[PDB]
This record gives sequence, structure tokens and C-alpha cells, in this order.
Amino acid sequence: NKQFAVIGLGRFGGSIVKELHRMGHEVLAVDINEEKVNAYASYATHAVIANATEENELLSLGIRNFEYVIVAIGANIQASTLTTLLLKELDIPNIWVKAQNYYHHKVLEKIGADRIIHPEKDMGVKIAQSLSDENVLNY
Amino acid sequence: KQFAVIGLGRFGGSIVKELHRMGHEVLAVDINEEKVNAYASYATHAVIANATEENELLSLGIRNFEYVIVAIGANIQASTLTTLLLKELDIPNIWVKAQNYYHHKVLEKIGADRIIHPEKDMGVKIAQSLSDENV
Amino acid sequence: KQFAVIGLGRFGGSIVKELHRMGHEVLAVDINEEKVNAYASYATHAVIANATEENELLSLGIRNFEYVIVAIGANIQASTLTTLLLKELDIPNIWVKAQNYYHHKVLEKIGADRIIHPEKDMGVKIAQSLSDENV
Amino acid sequence: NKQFAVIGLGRFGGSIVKELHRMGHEVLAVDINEEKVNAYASYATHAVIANATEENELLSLGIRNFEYVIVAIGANIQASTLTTLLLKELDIPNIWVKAQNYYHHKVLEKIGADRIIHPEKDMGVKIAQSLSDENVLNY
Amino acid sequence: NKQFAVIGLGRFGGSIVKELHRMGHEVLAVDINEEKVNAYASYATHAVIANATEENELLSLGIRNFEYVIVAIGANIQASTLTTLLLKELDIPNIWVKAQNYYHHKVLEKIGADRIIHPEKDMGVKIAQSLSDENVLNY
Amino acid sequence: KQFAVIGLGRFGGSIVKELHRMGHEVLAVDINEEKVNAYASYATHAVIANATEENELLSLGIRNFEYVIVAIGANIQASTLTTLLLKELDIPNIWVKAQNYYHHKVLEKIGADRIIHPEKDMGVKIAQSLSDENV
Amino acid sequence: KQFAVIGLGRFGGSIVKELHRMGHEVLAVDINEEKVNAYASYATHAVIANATEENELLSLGIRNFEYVIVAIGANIQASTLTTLLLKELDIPNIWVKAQNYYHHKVLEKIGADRIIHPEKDMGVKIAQSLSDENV
Amino acid sequence: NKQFAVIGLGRFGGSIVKELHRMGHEVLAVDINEEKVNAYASYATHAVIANATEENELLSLGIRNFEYVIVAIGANIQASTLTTLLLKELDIPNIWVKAQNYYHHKVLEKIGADRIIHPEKDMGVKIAQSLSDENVLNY
Ligand SMILES: Nc1ncnc2c1ncn2[C@@H]1O[C@H](COP(=O)(O)OP(=O)(O)O)[C@@H](O)[C@H]1O
Ligand SMILES: Nc1ncnc2c1ncn2[C@@H]1O[C@H](COP(=O)(O)OP(=O)(O)O)[C@@H](O)[C@H]1O
Ligand SMILES: Nc1ncnc2c1ncn2[C@@H]1O[C@H](COP(=O)(O)OP(=O)(O)O)[C@@H](O)[C@H]1O
Ligand SMILES: Nc1ncnc2c1ncn2[C@@H]1O[C@H](COP(=O)(O)OP(=O)(O)O)[C@@H](O)[C@H]1O
Ligand SMILES: Nc1ncnc2c1ncn2[C@@H]1O[C@H](COP(=O)(O)OP(=O)(O)O)[C@@H](O)[C@H]1O
Ligand SMILES: Nc1ncnc2c1ncn2[C@@H]1O[C@H](COP(=O)(O)OP(=O)(O)O)[C@@H](O)[C@H]1O
Ligand SMILES: Nc1ncnc2c1ncn2[C@@H]1O[C@H](COP(=O)(O)OP(=O)(O)O)[C@@H](O)[C@H]1O
Ligand SMILES: Nc1ncnc2c1ncn2[C@@H]1O[C@H](COP(=O)(O)OP(=O)(O)O)[C@@H](O)[C@H]1O
Repeated sequence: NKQFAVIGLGRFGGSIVKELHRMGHEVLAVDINEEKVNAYASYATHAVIANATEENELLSLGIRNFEYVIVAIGANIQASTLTTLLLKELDIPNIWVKAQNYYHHKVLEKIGADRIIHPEKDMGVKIAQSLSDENVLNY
Repeated sequence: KQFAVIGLGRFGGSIVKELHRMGHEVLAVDINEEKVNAYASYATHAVIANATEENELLSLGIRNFEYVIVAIGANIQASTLTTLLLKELDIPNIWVKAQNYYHHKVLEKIGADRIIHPEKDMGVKIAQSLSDENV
Repeated sequence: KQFAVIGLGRFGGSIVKELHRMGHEVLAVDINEEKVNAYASYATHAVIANATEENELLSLGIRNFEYVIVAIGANIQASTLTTLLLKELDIPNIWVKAQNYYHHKVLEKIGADRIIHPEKDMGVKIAQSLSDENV
Repeated sequence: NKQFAVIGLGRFGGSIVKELHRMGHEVLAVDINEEKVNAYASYATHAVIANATEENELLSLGIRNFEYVIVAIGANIQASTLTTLLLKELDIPNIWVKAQNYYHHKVLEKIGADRIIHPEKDMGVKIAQSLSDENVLNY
Repeated sequence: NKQFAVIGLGRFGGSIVKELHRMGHEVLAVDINEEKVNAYASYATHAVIANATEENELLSLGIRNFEYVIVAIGANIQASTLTTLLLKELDIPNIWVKAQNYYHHKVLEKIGADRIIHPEKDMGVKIAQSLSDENVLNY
Repeated sequence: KQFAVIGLGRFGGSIVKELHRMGHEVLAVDINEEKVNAYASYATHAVIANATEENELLSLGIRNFEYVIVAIGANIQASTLTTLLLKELDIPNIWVKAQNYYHHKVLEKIGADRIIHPEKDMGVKIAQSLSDENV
Repeated sequence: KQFAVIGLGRFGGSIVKELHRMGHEVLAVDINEEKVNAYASYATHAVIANATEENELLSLGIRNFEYVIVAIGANIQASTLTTLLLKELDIPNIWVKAQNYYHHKVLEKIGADRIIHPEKDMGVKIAQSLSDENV
Repeated sequence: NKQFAVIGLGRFGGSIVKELHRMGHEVLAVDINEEKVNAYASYATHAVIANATEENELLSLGIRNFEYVIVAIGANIQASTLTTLLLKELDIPNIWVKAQNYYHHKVLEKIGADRIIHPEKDMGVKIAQSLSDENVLNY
């Protein structure tokens, strides 16, 4: 109960919502855009329309009660940092954030983010790893 | 054995740097010299080249590699043309980063052996990373 | 015998109108209803459809046509994906308007039987039209 | 001698220059951009860098001495109409102009253009014709 | 009856409508924008909302029946030239047009405009004249 | 007798050229050298100067003119400041081109003896020009 | 005694809120209703009005105030016209926020008793605030 | 010696540099733009051209040795927050920052800024105070 919450349902965020659901996990999916919230209705325990930067909507959401909260806001560094800021204020156990660039990463580190994700770069490392496995582990 | 990465953006450059760290040799290539220089220290050989040019593909020796990764980004046309050419050279394993849905669809019909979607794929990784929290 | 034009822009719509004037039957198709209506009076059948969707391609019956013209413009990805699909249906003659050089290059390797370049092609027409001045 | 002149060396204009050259015809190729003029050096009797809207450069060019002058200016209705305007003033026997749209066509008709070309539409008719030939002429 | 018609009710056009009305003249005021048409309701015999570039609306307007028609379209060279083009087709006795610049002037001359107005420059001459009068006519 | 035009745009330059044609002497001034040169042949003296600078106004000798025309355009602030300064120098006749309604309103309270509105004013001219058709 | 603030931006609204906190009565005014509402709870009376309109200035009763602050921002013309009008009403103290140098220059010649430059002025405050560190 | 440093020489920053100088205080003035640095040459002990967001240039500057450092970067929230971030890393005793808006303020609070300045609002309070003084203190 109330273990995972994902804010920002783009390619990255919506993808963790789907995988979680597939794995049988309950998940809180949120976005400011309603068309996005309706797109993940069949995958989330609860899919709410909310502005993550709004300190009150965060309360109506009950976000203070989640062990992990993922901020997957995309090309909006401000909404992303602001949200992570409020989350850190609600003392959320684990806040993971998708970073847009170096600058964003630098502020997130000090803003409270426990883990920063750089999709492009990070996948680059995992692809390198798969390549190595193909030969090293020989297969 | 052989590894070749075409397109040294955040995705492509990252795989070159990782392969290097993991003690692997890698051919790094990009049409932009500035990109090639940024990864020269990580690749066995870093070469400036337009991957859509067959002649540049041959002077490159790309046909001799076991795995070639197409990491072209925004230039979707170059990406699909490049993988079309690599397919003609019968490269054993051609992996391509997909820009979008239509792109993925052409790539699968074009001969891409593996199609990568950084955002989506990383998303699944994070979900699985999230579960392991109680493993 | 059968003629099918996908993409009713200036180029595509024009060919539909001409075929009609020349007493030929033609299937007109476009993803945009507004475009489909604009040529409804010129085609035997004008249908709204996304040419990249295999199911819409089948409910359309496109596989039964002798000549299919892909006149998608700016959406280069839809254009190449659409011709890739038509090729799977073994359409006898698939003619495609090329947006640019890379586009032409993928199209030729993809199975386009004829590649049209309005600007260039019309340019040759005008030159030949210019000479005839003294013929 | 001095039969054809092409102003505007884009896909359309450069293409008539090439075809003319292939057919053994002498041609005057002009453009305001030097990189364009250098690209058609091996196809034109003479390739000059000039602003077709400049009334003087038109004289230095000797354009008044050509039977046919093609205005192949692209996405610049103003430069296109202006040029055709000056050409009509020099009393050029035949002025052909590539039109961008309906509006452009309407002004060109009254401005002096003897023939208006709409590449996209016009090629559409010729493609229809080729299709008909495939079946009608049976081949 | 049906002597003057003004198309384009901006500062320039609306001003001739007002002056005409003050002088006791009947005037046809037209504009595509309704807020403009409503602003000159108390000054024009008839104030209609119409697109001057639309060949049909020009007929519904009855513009073919006016001795003078003023095209006072502003920063829209295309709508301005297009309108003057249609007007010249309806064989209007006198078509006066406000020109935006040199290019516009050049096309209007050939498009049919009987008189071209350049507010800024033209007023400049009249101001020079007033200055001269102050001293020469001594007053 | 003395005439001075500040701001050589279409409006201001035009009055300088007309005064010249009418055999009158005129001081032409503008902050932009390019504008000053364009009218150098029409003015007795064409000087580059920022009309808002009192010192440049004095080295100019503007205070000795009977009529000074402020034809600054878009820079409404410079326009009103310039006329404020000319008023301090008690110039007998200061005529100013108004950019808009608020501008006209400040100018009248500031000391502008005549406020010109090219668009509106020309509009009245045309209406009167229209009537004379049957005079 | 009487205080009137025209223009409820960050600067103007702030002074209204402070005066309120300090137990002072204040007339808040702005052409934008949304701005007027935002400060309705802080002013004795918050009124929507265009400060450039003499009639709205009279129905407002502005002429009865000892201090009137013009805090119009970007609309420099409204700002100078408004202070020009207040000067006609002989308001004892008219303080105006200056947008820039030319603005300050017109304002001083127009009758502004005090000209405020938030950025500059606050800058001096901080410097003096910095020194006091060792006082 | 090395007491005050001001980064960003706009209206706000340049103004504290001037006042400090007038009061006989030594001050370090810095900006990325050279024309700005040259404008405050006669007011600062030292006026250097540097990118405050560059971690190295901050070292060449010797900023680690100042009791107070003012970040007066204007309409560039990113450069402003980034700089304050590096400054907080160098453990500067007092970092004051000009905030552009609420969002900026919120990040600065957590980023390390010891004092946040909102020129417009803050001056508003001081103006209110001057008004009160006029009457209350009666003068
Ligand atoms: N303040 C916010 N609160 C909640 N969700 C937001 C907020 N701002 C943006 N979002 C959502 O986060 C997502 C942005 O991630 P993004 O990568 O841009 O989507 P995509 O990958 O499809 O382009 C969008 O679905 C957007 O609606
Ligand atoms: N035809 C081509 N041949 C070789 N490299 C190319 C070609 N087209 C694009 N590239 C390279 O592929 C890379 C794509 O990464 P990209 O996503 O566009 O930049 P980024 O990852 O920083 O956002 C670029 O560095 C680009 O120079
Ligand atoms: N996937 C698709 N399936 C069917 N039609 C499409 C598809 N994508 C684009 N089109 C249509 O192809 C036409 C291309 O003509 P276009 O050049 O883009 O407009 P225009 O010729 O006026 O400049 C458009 O009318 C567009 O709606
Ligand atoms: N005033 C001018 N005089 C001469 N040439 C011009 C003028 N204006 C534009 N051109 C040229 O006409 C051509 C425009 O045709 P265009 O279709 O835009 O080129 P492309 O097909 O490659 O996009 C360009 O080569 C341009 O430099
Ligand atoms: N096609 C058109 N048909 C009729 N009126 C038009 C057309 N296009 C523009 N107008 C009108 O002509 C006027 C433009 O003159 P303008 O100078 O731009 O107004 P203003 O002086 O207030 O800026 C506007 O009132 C506009 O609505
Ligand atoms: N402070 C000033 N002192 C002197 N001249 C000025 C000042 N400010 C602007 N000007 C000049 O006044 C002229 C105004 O004419 P303008 O309307 O702005 O250009 P245009 O008439 O071509 O549209 C410009 O040439 C400008 O350089
Ligand atoms: N003519 C006017 N009469 C009364 N109030 C006005 C007038 N013009 C502008 N204002 C008001 O003055 C205020 C100026 O503050 P401003 O700086 O423009 O916004 P902000 O302080 O948020 O940046 C605005 O709220 C505006 O509505
Ligand atoms: N990264 C940076 N490092 C140092 N100085 C900077 C940096 N970014 C901006 N600045 C400077 O800070 C100042 C911005 O303050 P600003 O308010 O915009 O100036 P102004 O008040 O004249 O508009 C400018 O002088 C700018 O050059």
C-alpha cells in the first residue's frame, strides 16, 4: 500500500507506471495534463490530474504517504525542481528525479533528490554492458 | 568482438565511454568533428564521417565489425538510411536508437536487430530498480 | 488499371483531378478529412485514412490496385513507412514523391518503382519546353 | 547566342540550367548567392552573382538581350514579383515565372509574366498523364 | 449616390471616412474586422464587414458601382495588392491605394492604382509647405 | 525664417527635401549618421546629434531657430524629452509628430505648438482631395 | 496624511501592503481589475481606473490626497501622462517610479517630487546594509 | 581587505559597487561582459571579467576569500542559481542573491543564499516606510 508514486507521465514516467503494473505493483500516477492521466488509467491503482508544483494539490494527493516518488517531469526544469523541492519538504523517504541536463542535475543534488536519472546517458551505459555481455559472457 | 558506434550524442557517446572503461576497443564515428574530438580519448579510433555515404563507410571499414550501433538522433532520415546501408554490408548485429514510433516501425522492417528507446527502456529499468528495494 | 493516390496536397490532389478529367477512376486518400473532402468530387472514392496503419490499408483494399502513388509531403517518416507497407502488399507499381536527397536514397532501396521530384522534374520539363520554341 | 537566361538557381532553376546545358544550349545562370552560382559553373555559358531586383545589376547583366528569361526565385514573392516587374520594363520577349501560390500567380499575370509555373501542381498533371499512358497506350 | 467607398478603416482610412461625413458626403466604409466597422457606424452611410480580397464579397458589396474606392489596408501588402487587383478587374473609375513602401508602390502602379498615397512622406511635403507659408506668405 | 528638422525618417526626411526644393535653408539632424548622410545633400547643414542631450543641443545652435520640427518616431521618450528641452530654450515654434493618443496628450501639455498625425492628417487631405473631384 | 498608490505591480502593491501593515489607510488603483482585487484586502479602497483619464481621476477624488505614488511600470507614456495630470491637480507630493534614464529626465522636468529607481536604490541600500556588518 | 565581492554589474549590482566605493570600501566587481567591467573600473578595487558559473574562473578570481559575495545576476535564473551553488560549495560566509521571482527565491533558500533580495518589492516596503515617516515622525 502506497509504495510508489510517479509524477509526470511522459515516455519515461509512463513507462515506469506500465512496468510496475505489469509486475503486479500498485502505483500512483499523476500529471497536470488530463489526456496523459486518461492514457494510464488501465495501469495505475490511481491516476490523478494535479499540478505537482502546487503545495496544496500535493496534499490532496496524499503524496506525503509514499516511500518512493518519481519526478519524471520533462522539458520543464522549473516545474521539475519546484516539485522536488516541495517533495523534500514533505520529507519523502526516496525522491528520484529525471534530470534534463548538467545544470538540472546540480540543483537536484542539493534540492533533495536521492537519485538522479539521465535516460540517454544511463541507457548508453547499459547498452555498453549488453554489448560486453554478448562477447565476454560469450552469447 | 568488434564494436562501432555511429553518432556520438549523449546516448552514443555514453556507450563509447563505457566500453572503454570496461576495457573494450571501440570505433567512434560522427559527421561533426567537435563530437569526434570529445570522444577521441575513449575510442581506439575516432573518425569523422557521414554514415550515409557508402564510400565513407568503406574507407571506414565498418563492414568488418560484429556490432554497429546507430545512435543518430534528430536526423531520422540519416539514421534509417545509415542502417539501410549497414544492412547491405550484412553487419551481424546492427542496433539502432529509435527516435519515435514511426521510426521504430521502419527500423524493424529495415533490418535493425535491436531497437533502443532510451526513455521507455530506462523507465522499465527504474521500475525494476524500484521493486528490488524489497528484494 | 487501378489508380490510388495517397496524400492530397498540391501534387497529389492535382494528379487526382487530372485522372478524373481524363475519365479515369481514382481512389483518393489522406489522414486529413478536410483534404479528403476537397477532392471528393474528383475521385470515385475519397477515403480518410492513415496510410501507415496496416489495418486501415486493408479495409481500404489498397492491395488490389495496380498503381499507388505516395504523395505524402513533409511527413517523410509516414512516406517511407507507407511505401514500405505497400511493398509488403506487393503493389505492382508504387510511385513516390521524394522530399529530398536522403529521402530519394531510402525510397530507391525500399522498393519505390518511380521517385518523383516536382521541382527538379518540372525544371527539366521547362528546359525542354524552352527548346521546342524553335522546333 | 543569348537565348535563355535563368534567375534563381534553386532546385527548379538549377534544374533547367542543367537540362539546357545537357541539350547543348547556351544559358545565362544568375543568383544573388555566390555558393549557388559556383554550383552551376560547369553548366552555364555564364554564371553571374546578381540581385535580380536591382535595376542596375540587371543592366550590367545584359538581360535586356535575352529572348527568354526564367524567374525561378523561390520563397520570396517580393523579390520574384519585383524582378518580373523590372524584366517587363526591359521589354523581354518571354518571361516565365515560378509562382509560389495563388496570390503570387494573380499578381504575376498582371505584372507581365507570359507563363506561370506551379511545380507541384503541374507535375501532378504530368504524373496523371504518365499513369494514363501506362494503361491507355497500354505499356 | 455611390461616389466614395473606403476599404480598410485604420487611422488613415477611418480618417477619410470621418472627414467625408463631416463635409456632408455619403461614404461606404468597409473592413474585415467588426470592431472597426462598429467604430465608424456613426460616420458612414453604410459600414459593412467584408474581406476585400474575396471576389464574391466584393460583389455583395456592390463596389463595382463606385466612382472612387480607397484601399487603405495597412501592414498587409498582400491583401492590399490583391484587393486593388480585383478592383481593377471590376473596372472601377478611380482606385486610390495607401502604399506601405517602395516595393508596394511599384506593384500598385502596374496593378491599376490611379493614385498611390505614402502618408508619412506626403505629409512631410505638406508640412514643408506650411512652414514655407509661415514665412513666404508672411504669417 | 530658420528651419530645423530633428529626426530624418520618412516624415522628417521628406520635409527636409521639400524645403530644399522650395529654396529654403534647413538644419537636418539625427542620432544616426546613416540618416544624416542620406539627407546631407538637401540640408544647408546636416548634423549627427542626440536631441535629448542639452549640450549637443547647444553646440548645435538649435536655440537660434524660429521653427524646429521634432520628427522622432518610435522612440517616444526621446521625442517628448526633446520637445521638453526645446521648450526650455523657448523655441518660437515647435512642431512634433505624434506617435499615438497618449503621445499627443503629453505633447500638448508639454508645449508643442503643433502636433502632426501623418496617417490621420493625410486621411483628411484625401477626403478633401476626393470632394474637389467635382469642384 | 492621505496616501494613494497608482499601479499595483510588485513595487506598487508592496507599498500598499506595507502601509496597511503599518496601520495606514491607502487608496489602491490600477486599470486592471485583477490587480485591484489582489490588493483589495490591503487598501481602505481599491478602485479600477485608467489614471490617464482626467474624469476617472476626479471621480476618484485623487486631488484630495497629500501623497500620490505613480508606480506604473512598462507603460512609460501612461506614467508620464498620469504625473502630468496629477501636477495639474497640484497634488502636494507626487512620487514616481522611473523606468529608465530618459524617463527620469522627463519626470524631473514634469513635476515629480521624488523619482524612485528600485534596482539602483535597493543597490545603495544593500551596500549600506553591507557596511553595517561591522558597525 | 577582501570583504565584499559583487558578481553581476547591472543596475542593482553596479549600484552597490558604486555606493561601496563612495563609502570608502574596497570591492571586487565581476561580470562576464567586458563592457560592464570597463564601466565600473573607476569604482572597484578590482574589476574582473569572469563567468561566475565556471568553477575554475571562480578560483582564478579568489572568491573563496571574501566574507560577503553578492550575486546580482539578472534575468538568468540558471546562471544565478548555478553561481550561488558554486559559492555555497566554496563555503563563503555570506552569500546574498538578487531573486527574479518566487520560484528563484525558493531554490535560492535551499541552495545556500543567506539573504535574498527582491528589488521591486523590497523598495516598495521602504517607500511605504518613507511615506509613514513623512506623517508619523511629522516632517
Ligand atoms: N507541474 C507539473 N505537474 C505534473 N505533471 C507535469 C507538470 N509539468 C509537466 N508535467 C507532465 O510531465 C510530462 C513531461 O515529460 P515529457 O518527457 O515532456 O513527456 P514526453 O516524453 O511525451 O515528451 C508531461 O506528461 C507533462 O504533462
Ligand atoms: N549522417 C550522419 N553520420 C554520422 N553521424 C551523424 C549523422 N547525422 C547525425 N550524426 C550525429 O549523431 C549524433 C546524434 O546525437 P543527438 O541526439 O542529435 O545530439 P544529442 O544526443 O546531444 O541530443 C550527433 O552528434 C550528430 O552529429
Ligand atoms: N500518414 C499519412 N497517411 C495519409 N496521408 C497523409 C499521411 N501523412 C500526411 N498525409 C497527407 O499527405 C499530404 C501531403 O501534402 P503536403 O505537401 O504535406 O501539403 P501541401 O502539398 O499543401 O504543401 C497532406 O495533405 C497530408 O495530410
Ligand atoms: N533577388 C534575387 N536575385 C537573384 N536571385 C535570388 C534573389 N532572391 C533569391 N534568389 C535565389 O533564388 C533561389 C530560390 O529558389 P529556392 O527554391 O528557395 O532554392 P531551393 O529550391 O534550394 O530551396 C535561391 O538560390 C536564391 O539565392
Ligand atoms: N482583406 C481585408 N479586407 C478588408 N479590410 C482589411 C483587410 N485586411 C486588413 N483590413 C483592415 O485594414 C486596416 C489596416 O490599416 P491599419 O493601418 O493596419 O490600421 P491601424 O492604422 O489602426 O494600425 C484594419 O482596420 C484591417 O482590419
Ligand atoms: N534622441 C534622438 N535624437 C535625434 N534623432 C533621433 C533620436 N531618436 C530617434 N531619432 C531619429 O528619428 C528618426 C525617426 O524616424 P523613424 O520613424 O523611427 O524611422 P522611419 O520613419 O524610417 O520609420 C530616426 O531616423 C531616428 O534615428
Ligand atoms: N494608465 C494606467 N492607469 C492605472 N494603472 C495602470 C496604467 N497603466 C498601467 N497600469 C498598472 O501599473 C502596474 C505596473 O506594474 P508592472 O511593472 O507593469 O507589472 P509588474 O510590477 O508585475 O512587472 C500594472 O499592474 C498596470 O496594470
Ligand atoms: N554567468 C555570469 N557570470 C558573471 N556575470 C553574469 C553572468 N550572467 C550574467 N551576468 C551579468 O549580470 C548582469 C545582469 O543583471 P541585469 O539586471 O540583467 O543588468 P541590467 O539591470 O542592466 O539589465 C549583466 O551585467 C550580465 O552581464
